[PDB]
Amino acid sequence: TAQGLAWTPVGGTLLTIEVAAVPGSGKLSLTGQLGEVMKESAQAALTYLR
Amino acid sequence: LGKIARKGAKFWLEGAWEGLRTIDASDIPTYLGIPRYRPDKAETEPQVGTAQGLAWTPVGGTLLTIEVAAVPGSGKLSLTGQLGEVMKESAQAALTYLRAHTQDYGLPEDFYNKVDLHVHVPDGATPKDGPAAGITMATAIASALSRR
Amino acid sequence: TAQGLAWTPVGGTLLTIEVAAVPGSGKLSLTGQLGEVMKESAQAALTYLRAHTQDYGLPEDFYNKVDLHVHVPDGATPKDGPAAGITMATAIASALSRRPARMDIAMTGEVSLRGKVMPIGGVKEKLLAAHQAGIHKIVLPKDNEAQLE
Amino acid sequence: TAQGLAWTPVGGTLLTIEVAAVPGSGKLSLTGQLGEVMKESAQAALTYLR
Repeated sequence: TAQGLAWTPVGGTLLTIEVAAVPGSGKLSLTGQLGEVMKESAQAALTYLR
Repeated sequence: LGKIARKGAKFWLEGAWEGLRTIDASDIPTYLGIPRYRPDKAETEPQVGTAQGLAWTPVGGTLLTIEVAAVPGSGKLSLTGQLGEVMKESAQAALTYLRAHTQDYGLPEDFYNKVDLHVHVPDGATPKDGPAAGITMATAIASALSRR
Repeated sequence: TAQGLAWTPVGGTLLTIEVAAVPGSGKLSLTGQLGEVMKESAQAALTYLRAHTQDYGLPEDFYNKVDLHVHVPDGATPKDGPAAGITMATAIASALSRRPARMDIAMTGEVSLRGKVMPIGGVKEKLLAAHQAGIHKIVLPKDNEAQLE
Repeated sequence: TAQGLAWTPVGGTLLTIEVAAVPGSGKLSLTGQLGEVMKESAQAALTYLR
């Protein structure tokens, strides 16, 4: 985990990042039912990692 | 307690055979109707499929038969019954650890795809905020997927 | 068809609970618009039905190819209480075989999602609610041991 | 047009309309002032589309 800071529409908080090292087939999902900008920010991260 | 008292009054009004009669267990269907439901399930028994969790419904702090079923299917989590998602994502958090611990607890190498999970929660919403018994269903999921 | 049973304030009779085993998308349908008594319990019964489908000749892709228009009459619950589970269980067991279920059997009960049949109440009105309407055969849950005591 | 005949309590009539043909989605809607048993029969008639 890192402690992600962001402006939720109810104010400020730390959206700390729980994250799983699940074996599988290489799929990426996300939760919170958030905007897709979250997903492609994750792909940007994952792109630098790869 | 009213019906108990009144049945005592009826059997006493036919004649006072004693100054003190004793009301005791299983002598209640002698005095009232059928045991209207089964008594407390503090014993139950090891059973494969689902769990029940500690919470507070707004009309009471009580358990909910959160059904989960280790059905062999296409691999999903079937919260059937329009259920609270906190059960959903807590269940993937559980099943996530289980996927990380599949070599630990006799689970198959793949079960996220090999079997579904037929989930049913008695309340459409959540009785208490947060998956107040997340580890309970986690345990049940592990037990059920372990075919135990 | 499994003629389920209800205790109604309009006459003691049987719920002609018909369930559709028709090829299609593979699903279950809302029929009496009830849900919390019939759809969830039918789903739970269907879970144990998904245990050992080929005991009964059931094509395993029924939820993949057979749509279920599963109809408890009186719309919603007539007894106001789950008393009619094993009913829809044996109904879909007969229907999904696409074979004639029997007749003159009006029945009761509540199955679980774990091959368990739970204990039920409201049974006196059901044992009554058969003899009002020309029936002398019901099915009862086993856990209700005190029900015939 | 179909002779869906329904006997009125007062007098007697042959219930029928002139019909369009404008298909597309399951919302044939009428403020027919229906009864409650006919209300639940209509709620059944919802899935009677299936």
